[PDB]
Amino acid sequence: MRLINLDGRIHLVTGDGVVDVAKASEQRFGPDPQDLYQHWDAFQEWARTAALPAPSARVGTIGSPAPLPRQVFAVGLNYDDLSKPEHPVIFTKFVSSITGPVETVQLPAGSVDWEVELVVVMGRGGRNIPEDRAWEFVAGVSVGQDLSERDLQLAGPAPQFSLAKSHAGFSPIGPELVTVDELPDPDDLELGAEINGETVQHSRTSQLIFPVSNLIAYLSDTVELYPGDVIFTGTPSGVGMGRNPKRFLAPGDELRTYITGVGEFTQRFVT
Amino acid sequence: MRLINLDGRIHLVTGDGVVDVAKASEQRFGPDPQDLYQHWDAFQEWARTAALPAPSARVGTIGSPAPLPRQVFAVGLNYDDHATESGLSKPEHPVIFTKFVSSITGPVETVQLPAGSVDWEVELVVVMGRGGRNIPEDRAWEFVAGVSVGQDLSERDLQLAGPAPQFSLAKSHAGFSPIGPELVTVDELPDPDDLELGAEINGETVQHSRTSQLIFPVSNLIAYLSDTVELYPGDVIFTGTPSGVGMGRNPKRFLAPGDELRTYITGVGEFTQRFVTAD
Ligand SMILES: [Zn+2]
Ligand SMILES: [Zn+2]
Repeated sequence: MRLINLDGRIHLVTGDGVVDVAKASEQRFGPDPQDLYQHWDAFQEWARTAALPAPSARVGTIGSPAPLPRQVFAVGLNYDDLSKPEHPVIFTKFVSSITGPVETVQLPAGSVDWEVELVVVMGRGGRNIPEDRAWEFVAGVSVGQDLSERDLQLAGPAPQFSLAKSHAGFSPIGPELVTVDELPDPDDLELGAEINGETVQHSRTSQLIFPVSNLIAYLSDTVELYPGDVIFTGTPSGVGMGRNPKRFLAPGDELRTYITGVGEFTQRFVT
Repeated sequence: MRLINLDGRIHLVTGDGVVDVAKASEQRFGPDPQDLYQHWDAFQEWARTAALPAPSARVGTIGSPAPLPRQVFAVGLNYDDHATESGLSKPEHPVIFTKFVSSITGPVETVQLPAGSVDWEVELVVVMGRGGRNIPEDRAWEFVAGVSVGQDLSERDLQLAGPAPQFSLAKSHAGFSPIGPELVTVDELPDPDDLELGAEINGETVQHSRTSQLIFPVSNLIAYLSDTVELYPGDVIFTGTPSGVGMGRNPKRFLAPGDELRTYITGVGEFTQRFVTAD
């Protein structure tokens, strides 16, 4: 199954077009994307058995498939490419920074860096979620950027990472929510990023130090996860911090972000 | 004005009792507390001229006055003497992390102790009444709905472990973010920037200070945060804790099974919690 938020209304992707979920379900589900996750089990049963109308043209502004998660978990230092962290390093990206895959991103002053990430949206919640069943709790996955202003991120005593990753538009997610049954190997997805056509990140999520199932289980051993919660699962090497010379996003740069089998989007940066 | 969340329904404090807002307002406001913050000015105008029913007795679970904030901002090292006792350098800008919303409760009678080193932190809690980006410092209190009492309970082992230690998860165990009992609006405070706060364990003071000792006062926090994020009505700010935390003592002391922790802000509220383990 694939879902897309168009002009604030959640749609099923059906064939080469879209089906408005609220209209098709006679207002039983939707239109608000975030409200679907609180009805997730009933929604999926409906979507997979109901007689859907013929699809409509895919038009409108693409929003985040999870625009208002109750909790946002973002992971640091989670790719292979020494001593590994013993447990996931966890911070947040504040929800006011979440957007769809919009055309442009404002560059604040500082050193703004790119991070392609697999985004996981929960479809079922709880505490102590068993790792070996964790994918059954996932509604689906999407493409994300964890845009990061490195000066604010790393400065001061015991630097806490969330605010520097929470500037306006620093958490784009989209274009589609892609359910697990669409992924050839949910635990081994190719992902990458290009700046002005030039590869700056390229890896596979098989390189996650803590895979998706482990992140879900681990988080749930401290917090209660909720349907609709969002996990930014971490980013591979190739960030501009790590380049020699060190390179950061500049006005005019075009950042293409992709995950194979999931989707892609491109954003331009302006000052 | 004072508000209290009872069994999930927001109430207005009227004299010695309370009034259910949704019933009193004929469903125009409430019963969800966050609905009031989203429509704060309209709510306050209605309350100013409303004909309320007779007050009822406070009964039910006291919940957080802001039980489902869209964003939670938790501030580290925001009193100089707590900075000194942490072993870290004094900050030049607010240290910002979060306490995940699943950890927010009201002033519940008992808190489960996870394994580790669980530490106390009395804090002034701020609930936003108006949102925005680039809120000016000299207007910031006008964007505040009210204040309440909070604990930033902290499992210090997880908080400080591993490379690049990030504080949020250790402060987000079940029940680690109690807020309450009441929201108190700013006009009830003699000086909103100078409130006495403290904490006692088994009747012995372990924290006692005044929020006039904040390194970054409430107005500065709101201005600073809003220069990066959009604050929303109903958002929660844990403004930081004064000195006296257990990890700063010699020897270090942490909450133990059976400990009773009383947390207060004088003239605003208090609550007492007992700690128990899973055995
Ligand atoms: Zn990241
Ligand atoms: Zn604190």
